[PDB]
Order: sequence, then C-alpha cells, then structure tokens
Amino acid sequence: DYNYGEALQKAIMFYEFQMSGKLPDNIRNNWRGDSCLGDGSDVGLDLTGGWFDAGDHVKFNLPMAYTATMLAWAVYEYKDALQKSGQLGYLMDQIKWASDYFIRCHPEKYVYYYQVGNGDMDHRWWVPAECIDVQAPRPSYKVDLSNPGSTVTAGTAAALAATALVFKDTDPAYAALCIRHAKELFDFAETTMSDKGYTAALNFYTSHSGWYDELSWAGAWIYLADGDETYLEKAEKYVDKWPIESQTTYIAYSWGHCWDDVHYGAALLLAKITNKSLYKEAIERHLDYWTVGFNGQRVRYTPKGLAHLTDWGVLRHATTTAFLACVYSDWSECPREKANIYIDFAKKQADYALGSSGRSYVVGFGVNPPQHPHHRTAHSSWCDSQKVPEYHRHVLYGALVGGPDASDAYVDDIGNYVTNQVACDYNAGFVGLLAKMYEKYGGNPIPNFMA
Ligand SMILES: OC[C@H]1O[C@@H](O[C@H]2[C@H](O)[C@@H](O)[C@H](O)O[C@@H]2CO)[C@H](O)[C@@H](O)[C@@H]1O
Ligand SMILES: [Ca+2]
Repeated sequence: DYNYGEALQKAIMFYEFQMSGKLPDNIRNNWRGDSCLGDGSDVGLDLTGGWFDAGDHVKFNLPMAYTATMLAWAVYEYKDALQKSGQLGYLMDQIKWASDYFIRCHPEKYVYYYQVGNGDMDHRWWVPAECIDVQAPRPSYKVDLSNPGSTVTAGTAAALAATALVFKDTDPAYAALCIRHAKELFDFAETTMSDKGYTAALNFYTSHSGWYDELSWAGAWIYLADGDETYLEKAEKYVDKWPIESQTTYIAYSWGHCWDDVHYGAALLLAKITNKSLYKEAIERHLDYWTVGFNGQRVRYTPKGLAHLTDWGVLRHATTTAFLACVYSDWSECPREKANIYIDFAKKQADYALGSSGRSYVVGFGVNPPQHPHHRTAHSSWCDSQKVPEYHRHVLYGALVGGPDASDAYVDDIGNYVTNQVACDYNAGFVGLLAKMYEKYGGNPIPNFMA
C-alpha cells in the first residue's frame, strides 16, 4: 500500500508554493520569496496574497474560491485524521491565506475584485514569481452592480462560508467576519443575476453551467456555518436551474464536480442537510454512473483502472469525484452496498494517482514522479525560456499533474500545459481524498518535513 500520510502532507504543502505576496516567516521552503507586493496598487487597494492559479502568476478568483471551499470541506469531514497526521495546522493556514485575500477583494458590499493580472500578458513571460511584477503591469479587475459577476461572487461567498465553518471553533471572531462577507457576496450575486462584468477571465475560466448551482453551493455552506435557514431556502430554490443531463429530465450526472460545475457537490451537501430523496438520487446517479454505470452507460475507464472523464485535467476530475464518493460513502443514509462500491472506487483512483499504473503522478512522491511540471517558478528559468534550464531548479512537492490520456499514456514535458499542467483546483479535492485514505489505511508522513 501507498503512504497516504506522506502524500497528504505533500499535497497540502503544494499550496505553499502557490502563495503570492509577503510570505509569512513560518514557510517550510527556502526557494519562494516575496512577490507581487504591488497587487492592487492600480486601484488604491491592498490585493496582495492569495494563490497563483497554476504555473502562471495570474490570480483567478473563481477557481481560487473553489479550491478554498474544497480545502475547508476536507477539514470539515476529516478534521481528526488531519490533526493526527500533523498537517491540519498547515491546511488551516492556507485556507485563511486565500480567505484573507477574498476579504481584501471585497472592499464594498457591491464591489468585488475577481482577478489580478492580465492573462495574455502574464503568460508571455516565463519567469519566476519573484521577478514577474517587474516585467509587466498587473491590473486589477472588478465587478459591481453595473457590471456584475454572479458566478464568481457566489463562489467566493461559498469559500468564506466554508472558512467560517472550520474556523468557528478556533477563531470565532474571524468566522463572524467571513460570514458577514459571505452573505453580502451572496446578496450581491442573487440581486444581479448576471455575469456581464466577469470579462477578464474569458478564455481562461469562463463557465457555461450557470451561477445557479453556485448559489445552492454557497447557500448550503452559509447554512452549515451560520444556521440561517434563509440561505438554505434560497439554495433549494435554484435547484431547478441546475444543469440537466442532455436528452433527459434528470439533474446532470455524467460530468463531475469541478470549478465550473459545483451542482454535484451542492447535491451531496443538500442531501446530508435535508435527507431529501431528490438530492440522494441525483448524487447516487452521479456516483453510480462513475462506478458501476447507470442506465447501461458508464464513465470511460482506462485499462489500468483510471476513471477518465476528459483529457484536460483528467486526474483533477477523478480525484475530485473520488472525494465526493468518500464523503457520501461515510454518510449513514448511504445504502450500505453502494458505500462499499464507492469507497473501493475512491481507493483505486487514489492509488492510480500515487502509482498503481507504474509511476506516481504527484511531483516529488513515489516511483518515477513527474519532473517537468508546466510551472514557471519551480522551473526557475534565467532567460525567459521553458527549455533553460533543462531540469527544474525546484521540486514542486505534492502537485498533481494533468495526467495520462485514455490509454494510460503519458510523458513528462514542461511545454505540454495539458498533461504536465498543475493548478490549485487540481489539488483541492485530492487533499480531501488523501485525508480519507490516511484515516482508513494510514501511512506516516515524513517527520519534520521541509522543502
Ligand atoms: O490558461 C491556461 C494555461 O495557459 C498557459 O499559457 C499558454 C497560453 O494559454 C497559450 O495561448 C499560449 O500560446 O501559450 C502559453 C504557454 O506557452 C499558461 O502557461 C498556464 O499557466 C495556464 O494554466
Ligand atoms: Ca455553475
């Protein structure tokens, strides 16, 4: 069996490498430094902090909020296992880092900054984070009542709500602040019902599923953290505008939970909150189709056992769906026979990410892991070139790469930003999955681990 403690410890550490702004003194690596300290200067605000999205240095607040919410979800479900591993403190520190940044992006009730950095310009430069802000300006982008962005504002509300949920027992003052910001951002999103202003992320993180599942997503997290039934009532109200499986009348089920489509996770949380069969059927339709099949149709699988939804961030999809299987299979209302099927599914997907096919797909872990992730700072080029140096100067511990194709084929290639891609959302659900696997199978993390 694989060391799920070591994997978990590193999958969490991966986020330290993504940090932007003035780093705290408690960081565990010696190669990341302060960066992009002027973020927000163009609008008179302190918009520093947060995570760089992927191997670039743009801060995209839609996938960032998604990542924070999933990280908080891991704590919510597997707090005790995360403490026993000794990594709960690090994971909590990262959640607050992202949420602190979301709060700074919300200086007024109906003004939310959703992006720092221009996508096209930032991607022209292959330079480390500590040098990026000298090469090109980093403008701030915002939405308001006249140019609204309901998807991203609702997504950030979910993140702050989930943050308040896990910080309420340790820092109630901080939890109260996050809740206040979440309900404001929720009201902002619900009032505008539009993405007319969400324009800086076009061609990078444009959603087509709609902001309504983001509303149910946020409404459930607000209720779990605050108990205000008003936001549970609003969550169930917008279920009828979730995506529907084509050629049917079911709630969509043949995709997966991801930064673009959160109605999957929303259905799981609403099932646990309300115990209604509407949500239980929807999530069980999804997890059934992803395992044994539903109505004679089944998600594609590679011969080596990987659930292969699509070629873009395939492992992000498998590990994330696997995490949902963990949470639901551990639920008391889950049919027992379906529980064993779902959890065996989760272990196989986890083991595939860790090296069941013959090689780890987690940088710096296991056998023959990827060594050339499409990541500017870990590569650390001295001349604006992906090819120079020919080896990464730094190890991007814990990063889950895009993954192999449908025939289990994969090759290291710093230039392939699909197969060798890494990103915040790729590791989000992965943490939750490993937390469960550690709880069940153990495997001790590296003591005193430093990068
Ligand atoms: O936005 C996804 C991905 O983009 C990467 O930049 C690409 C860019 O999208 C493409 O149009 C251009 O031709 O090539 C660059 C890379 O050479 C970016 O490097 C990634 O960080 C980002 O995740
Ligand atoms: Ca959506």
